[PDB]
Amino acid sequence: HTVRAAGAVLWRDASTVEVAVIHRPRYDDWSLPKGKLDQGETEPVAAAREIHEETGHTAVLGRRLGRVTYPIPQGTKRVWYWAAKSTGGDFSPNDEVDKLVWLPVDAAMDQLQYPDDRKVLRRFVKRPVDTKTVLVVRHGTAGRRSRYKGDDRKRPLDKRGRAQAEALVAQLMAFGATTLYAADRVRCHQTIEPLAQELDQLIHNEPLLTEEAYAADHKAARKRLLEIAGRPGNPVICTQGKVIPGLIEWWCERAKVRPETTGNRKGSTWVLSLSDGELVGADYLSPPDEK
Ligand SMILES: Nc1nc2c([nH]c(=O)n2[C@H]2C[C@H](O)[C@@H](COP(=O)(O)OP(=O)(O)O)O2)c(=O)[nH]1
Ligand SMILES: [Mg+2]
Repeated sequence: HTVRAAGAVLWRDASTVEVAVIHRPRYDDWSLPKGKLDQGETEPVAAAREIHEETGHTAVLGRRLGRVTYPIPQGTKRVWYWAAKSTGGDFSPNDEVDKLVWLPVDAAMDQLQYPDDRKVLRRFVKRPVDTKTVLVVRHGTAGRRSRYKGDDRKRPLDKRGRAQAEALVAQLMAFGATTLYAADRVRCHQTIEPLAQELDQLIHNEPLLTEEAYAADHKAARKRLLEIAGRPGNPVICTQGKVIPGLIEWWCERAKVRPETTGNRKGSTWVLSLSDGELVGADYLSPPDEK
C-alpha cells in the first residue's frame, strides 16, 4: 500500500524568511509538518490542516514544491509539499510535536535530517515564496449541452457539480482566495457561489472569458487575465474548458514555467503563483472529488 500525505515548508516574515522545523519525540527527529489525507480530503486542505495540528499556525499555501516518495514499513509514503506563509496562531506542544524552531533556510537545511525534506527545502529556496495567487477554476459538472432545453448560457451545475462547488470552498480558502471573477455563464458563477458566501464577497462577471469570447478574441482575454492578476488580493477566476488550456499554456510559455502536473477537468484548479508581476508557479489540482 502507498500512503498519500501532504505537508508544507511553513515560513514566516520575522519582521526576513524563517522556516519552521518540528521535533517529534516518537522518532526523535526534525522534519517538515505533514500528515495523511482524511477521506474525501484534497492534498492542499490536508497540508493546511496538518500545519495547524502540528505547529498551531494558520497559513496560506502558495507555490507547490513537488512530491517525495520514500519507503516506510507499511510500503511507500508519498507526500505533496507546498510553501505556506504563517498568517497567525502560535506553537502549542501536541501529541506528536514537542518542539518547533524557526530558522533561516541555511540553518534549517542543517536541522533537517531526512534527504527528502532537504530536497523540498531546496525547491522552496529556488524561487520567490512571498507570492500572490491567481486561482483559475474550471466550473463544476453541469450536464450536457446536447440535452439542455433553454439558453445554454443558463445551464446550471448538476448535483455532482454543486458538490464540487461546496468542496472548492476549503480548497480555495487554503490558498487565501479573496476576490471572485466568473465568465458570463451560470455554471461558472454557481461554481464559486459557495465561496462567495464564505467570503461574503460579490462575483465580478467576465464577458471576455467565455468560450465564445475567447475563441473570437484571445488577446482581449489574455489582457483581462493580466489586469485581474495585477489587482491587490488573490483572485479566483472561474471559466470554461476551451479557455483555460490556452491561457495557462500561453502564460507558462511566456514566463518559462514548467507545470509538474496538467489536466483540464471540470472542478479542477490551476494555482498561478506570481512574484512582482512574474509567474513563478503553475500548479494543476484535480477536482476535489477525483484522484
Ligand atoms: N518526515 C519524514 N520522515 C522520513 C523522511 N524520510 C524517511 O526515511 N523518513 C522516515 C521517518 C520514519 O522512519 C518513517 C516514517 O515516517 P513518517 O513518514 O513521518 O510517518 P509517520 O508520521 O510515522 O506515520 O520514514 C522524510 O523525508 N520525512
Ligand atoms: Mg505528521
